[PDB]
Amino acid sequence: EDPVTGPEEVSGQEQGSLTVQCRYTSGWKDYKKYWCQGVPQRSCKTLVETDASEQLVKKNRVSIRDNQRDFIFTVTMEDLRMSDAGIYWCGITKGGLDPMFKVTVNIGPV
Repeated sequence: EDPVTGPEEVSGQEQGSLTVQCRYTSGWKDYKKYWCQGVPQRSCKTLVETDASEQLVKKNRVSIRDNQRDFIFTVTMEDLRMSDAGIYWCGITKGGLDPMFKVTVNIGPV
């Protein structure tokens, strides 16, 4: 299958939170995983990235935890703002073109 896959879209509410599950194939177990934002795709802004271990990492309001048993890294976006809406990417860091999957984030008020 595809190196990395996730939901096509995910929704959340202001001040609430949302979680994204980025599924990857076994071979990418020991690669750093990341959550990227914006376009162009290959110029996206990295919001958080792991160190290739299962240790949870957090930067600002985003968290990332890689489960190397089920091969899925979970991204959590908290204290959601309407401005958080947009295009994001599940990604796996490697020399060259990284495996990436586009995830559209929708945010609703109140």
